Amino acid sequence: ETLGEKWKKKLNQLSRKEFDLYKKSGITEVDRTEAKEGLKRGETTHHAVSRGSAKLQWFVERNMVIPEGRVIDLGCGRGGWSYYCAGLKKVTEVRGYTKGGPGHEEPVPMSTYGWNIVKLMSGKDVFYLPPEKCDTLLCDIGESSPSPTVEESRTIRVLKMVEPWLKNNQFCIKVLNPYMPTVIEHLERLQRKHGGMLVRNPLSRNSTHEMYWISNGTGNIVSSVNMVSRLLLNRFTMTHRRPTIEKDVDLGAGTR
Ligand SMILES: C[S@@+](CC[C@H](N)C(=O)[O-])C[C@H]1O[C@@H](n2cnc3c(N)ncnc32)[C@H](O)[C@@H]1O
Ligand SMILES: O=C(O)c1ccc2c(c1)CCO2
Ligand code: NA
Repeated sequence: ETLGEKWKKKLNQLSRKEFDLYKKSGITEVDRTEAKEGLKRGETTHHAVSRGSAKLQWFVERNMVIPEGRVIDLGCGRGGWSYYCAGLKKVTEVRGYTKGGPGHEEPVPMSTYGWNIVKLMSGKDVFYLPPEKCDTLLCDIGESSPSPTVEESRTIRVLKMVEPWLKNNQFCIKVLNPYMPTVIEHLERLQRKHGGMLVRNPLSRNSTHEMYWISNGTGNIVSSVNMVSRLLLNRFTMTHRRPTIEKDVDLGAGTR
């Protein structure tokens, strides 16, 4: 049994009270107060529509993925990754696809900087989408489940779906459950072919073992995964730590 499986078993034993205290213990998070107030009022400038804009910004500002040209955003949801990319100097077009409907977030129309180069299409299940040419491939799909075998299936399906979209382009892909041995086998094969590295984002919650496969980096995937399992396991043992609060992103206004 992997360390990740030990973490998942312990996570599943927590009461709701224990789970709520654990899920943000020692994590980093942006203060969404201003954005949530503005969005409730229907404000369309400055605000990021979700925590995802800051989450992708964390990788971009570290050069782990450098969006450029035509960006595809799979599983765009409200559009946080797409609206953030729309303001980036090298980006020329953003196309987001998301399922929408019951149980799924719908794109939020916004007027943040570069809105005019964004097209968010809902009602689209990416598992039936044929691949398109793009310079940047983003994917943030992977629904958590108390079952790690359900998560394993979900993760392998995303990895198989994204591959034909990868053609010597920039990429950032969520890996929901990176610790199951079958997933590690696929990730090692994918890294041999397309390069990149698996990275844990400090803005992820402790309630998920997600890591992101980014294009600009190198390293040992197994080492990186076990490092996260040990980190998350130890966070159960530690006294509660309020999250490290950071300022949310201002996505401005205007067209380009
Ligand atoms: C983690 S959220 C993405 C958040 C987004 N990156 C942001 O910044 O707002 C993942 C999204 O994937 C969508 N999704 C899940 N399965 C999907 C599928 N089969 N096809 C398309 N979208 C899907 C979900 O509805 C959800 O909105
Ligand atoms: O959970 C952590 O992020 C963490 C990092 C370093 C460290 C600890 C926790 C306890 C002693 O050293
Ligand atoms: Na929803």
